[PDB]
Amino acid sequence: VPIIDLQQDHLLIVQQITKACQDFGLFQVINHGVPEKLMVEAMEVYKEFFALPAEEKEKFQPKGEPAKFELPLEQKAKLYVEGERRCNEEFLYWKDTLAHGCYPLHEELLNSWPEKPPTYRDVIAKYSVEVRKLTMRILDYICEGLGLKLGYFDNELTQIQMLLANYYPSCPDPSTTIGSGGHYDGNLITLLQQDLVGLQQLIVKDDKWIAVEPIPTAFVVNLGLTLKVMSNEKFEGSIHRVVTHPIRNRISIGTLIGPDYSCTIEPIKELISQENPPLYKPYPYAEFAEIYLSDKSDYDAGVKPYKINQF
Ligand SMILES: O=C(O)CCC(=O)C(=O)O
Ligand code: NA
Ligand code: NI
Ligand SMILES: [Sr+2]
Ligand SMILES: [Sr+2]
Repeated sequence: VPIIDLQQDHLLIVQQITKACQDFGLFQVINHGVPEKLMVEAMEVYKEFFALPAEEKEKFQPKGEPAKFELPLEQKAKLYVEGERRCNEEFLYWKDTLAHGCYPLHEELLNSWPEKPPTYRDVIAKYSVEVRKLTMRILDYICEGLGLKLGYFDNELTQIQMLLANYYPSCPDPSTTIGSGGHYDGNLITLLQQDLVGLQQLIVKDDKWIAVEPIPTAFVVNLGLTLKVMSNEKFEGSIHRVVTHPIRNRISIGTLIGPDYSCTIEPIKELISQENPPLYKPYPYAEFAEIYLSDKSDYDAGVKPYKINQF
């Protein structure tokens, strides 16, 4: 798993990011310019949030129950559950996610965010601005690696910025060791902050799941299915999963950037050529999203209906 220092020479960064995108669809970045103090404060906010009493968490349960990952995927803050498991043949546990949009930060959106812990809005608004800035920088390195003009993705293709704070209860003897099953992210690009082992990447060419080392001040970058399609498979998407920790409750902070639901997705036209014919026909992001969220029969079930020029 490449670890890319963003204070190296510009051209080296472009070259290393491009190779990682071609080879794996996942890499880590260090010396990335986001304040370490802000990364630590954001993790502390989520530790404090997930430790709040059940009565506080009811504020994020629409109509009194957790949300599910199904359309419409709203931007107002909600608690989501998934993946029920049995621990020690005794207690049930699940994967909890607090998720909300971040951009644009409309007053109506901000007022859906937690107000306890009391530093939530200040810390997480600052965090979201910094992580978006880093994401857009990485997308520009990707533009240069693909041969596209800088700023290609600075439009409706990055209109949605979802923050997903995941909480994985520990279990030493779980019904299943996987707390989050293997998936591609459906969006364009994701930045993930972690501080505890559990994230693994599927090396498809080697049919092997390998650890993504936790570096608490780094960001893990993983390319989503939308970028796999837009790059016409010149870049890989990342298939990744999370293993429940035996001892510690694990928290990760994901920033998932991607298109609006009114967007049409297709391979970037300027890169298509006679020897690089399009491998997907254009499709509505919202129709893709419905399939992506519903059909788990294959990792790329969401885009299978749109594949073309298959040989
Ligand atoms: O918890 C993690 O490290 C991964 C989270 C993830 O893959 C997701 O939310 O899409
Ligand atoms: Na625990
Ligand atoms: Ni993911
Ligand atoms: Sr409830
Ligand atoms: Sr092998």
